[PDB]
Parts: sequence; structure tokens; C-alpha cells
Amino acid sequence: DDFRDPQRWKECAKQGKMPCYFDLIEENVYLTERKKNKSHRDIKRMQCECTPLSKDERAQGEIACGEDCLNRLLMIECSSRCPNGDYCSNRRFQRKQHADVEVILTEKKGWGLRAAKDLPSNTFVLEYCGEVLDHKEFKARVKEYARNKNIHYYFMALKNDEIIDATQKGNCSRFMNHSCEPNCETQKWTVNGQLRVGFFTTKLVPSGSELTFDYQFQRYGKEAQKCFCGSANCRGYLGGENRVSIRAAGGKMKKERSRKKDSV
DNA sequence: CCTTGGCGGTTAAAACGCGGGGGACAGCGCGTACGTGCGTTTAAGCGGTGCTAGAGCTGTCTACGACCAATTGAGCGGCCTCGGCACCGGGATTCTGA
Repeated sequence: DDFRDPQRWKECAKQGKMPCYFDLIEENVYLTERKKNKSHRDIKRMQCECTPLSKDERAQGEIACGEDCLNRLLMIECSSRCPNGDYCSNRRFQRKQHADVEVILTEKKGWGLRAAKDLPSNTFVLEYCGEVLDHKEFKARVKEYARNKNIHYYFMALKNDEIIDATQKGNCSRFMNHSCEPNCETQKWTVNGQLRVGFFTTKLVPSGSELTFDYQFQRYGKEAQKCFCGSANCRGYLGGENRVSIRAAGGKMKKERSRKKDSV
């Protein structure tokens, strides 16, 4: 049903059976990246405190860096300098250990995902990957794109000044829907000094059940949208009722201390 | 000189049982204090240029302490001396508990 092939095919827009109208994407890309960060001055290395054995697996064998590691509890994946080396299990964004996903049609609200097999809680599913914008381009491209009459906006605010677009290029995590009864959620992990957004499960999801995540509600123009799930209390509407501004939607830029002019 | 050791008697003391009240403990609903997040503002550090107070390094020389002889009286001790205080008793007053 997914069938990732590099040849472009005859499916217009819905991307349900032919995924090669747009392009896919690996770990995200940047535009104006400069060397002003906490990367390699104080977060050079954050090594866990573990005294392993690593010579007894498959018999009296505890998995390395489980839920007692200092980094997993604080949402940090280990580096290559781990005392376990190539047996540590924290590095899940680097070894690309994913979950079995599939994209078919469930409801007329749109496309989504349904679980293939059983999946336990606190299990990683997919990484949100896209194109990283910057301060000036967001408020221009959004008003340039609102006049194109599109339904889906693939914008996610990483920080108060960073918004990731998953429209031109997107992985399999772009189809996941919204519901007022969430069973998956989003977490902010720190890998190699850079912040990444991942998807974790919360319960024991049966084989053949929905996998959606809760939106932190937001609206951007004058119109409103509504959800079609209706689990038991569903808030009716994507984005709620309350209106917020262009800057509040994106997070309003950390103003370069120039001038006042930019606020006006 | 006084420490370790010994036998012996007195009775203050520690250990043992019991009743049952004191409080240590798990559990719950609730209110808001402190957090994650985030725009705007203050002023913390840089570096550059400049002045100079005050630390630092040469020279004097006499005020000050160490040392020495002779003198002798102040402080440590031995020995009686005697009264401030504990000990014991009869009694009135405080305080706790049901």
C-alpha cells in the first residue's frame, strides 16, 4: 500500500497508493545555520554512568541502557563514546529503528495510519522530518501560500523562532491525524546537540487500531476547522475557537536587538 | 606513689510483663506556587587608551632587645583551722488526673 518507488506515477494528490508525486526526506536540512550554539562547548559529551558486563547476552542478559540510564530519563540519546559502544539502545534516531506503519484510508476526514501489529507503550514510531525555516521567510511564505487554496498546512514550531515545513518534502509521519483521544504523542529529544521531534506510544495498541497524536490547538486565519473523530468529548474543532496572530502561531521571533520598526 | 587485684556486704539498678493511650502511618481531595515558554528590556563583558597610587627595591643608623652579674623578696608549699554546705527530718504547699 505504501510502495515507495522512485518513478513518478499517475496519482494526482491523495498519495494513498502512489507516493511519488512529491519527494521523501531523510533527517532534516537547514538554510542559515551558523556556528552559534551549545553544540561543542558544554555539551561536547554527556556520558552516562554505567558499569556494564556486555559478555552475557541471551542468557541472564539484561539489555544495555534500559530505563535506568541517566540519559534516557532526561530524553537524551547517547553518543558514540558510550561505554557500551555499539550495544547501547538509546541511539534510536541514528540506527533508524522504526515501527511497522502503513497508510490507507480510514475516514473521509483524510488519510492516516493504522497499526500493523501489536505495539507497547513508550515505543518510538516515526521521526518528524521536514524543511527548517527561519525568521523572515515564514511570515512571507505563509501569506504567499494561503492564496493557493490548500487544505493541509504542514507547519510545526520547533522553537519560538523555528518552524519546520513538511510540505515540499515529507516522510511517512505527515499523514497522521488529530483526535481528542490520543494514544501517541510527541517528544523533544536531543541528539548530537540538535533538537529533534519524535513520536512515542502511550498504551498497548492492538493490531489494527488507530495511531494519532494530539494537536496543541492553533489557528492562523479568520476561518475555523473541525475534527471528525468524536471519541467521547472531541473539541469539535482543530485549533479550538480562539484566534491567535501570525507571530503567536509561529512563535514571535526573538527580536534582534535593533528596530521598534519591526514590531509596528 | 599508686595502680591492679581480691574478698565481702549493701541496696541502687537494670531487666522483664502488662495495660492501653500516643502518635506514626497510608490515603484522599483540594488550592495555587512554581515550572515551561517566551518578548522586551538592562547592562554584563571587550578592547582600547591613559594616568598614577602605591607596591617594590636600595642604603642609614640608632633604638631596641638579647645577654650577663649580683642582689633579694615573691610564689609554691606544709600544717593546722573552722564554717558553708550537704544530709536528714517533720510539715505545708503544688500540681496532676478522672
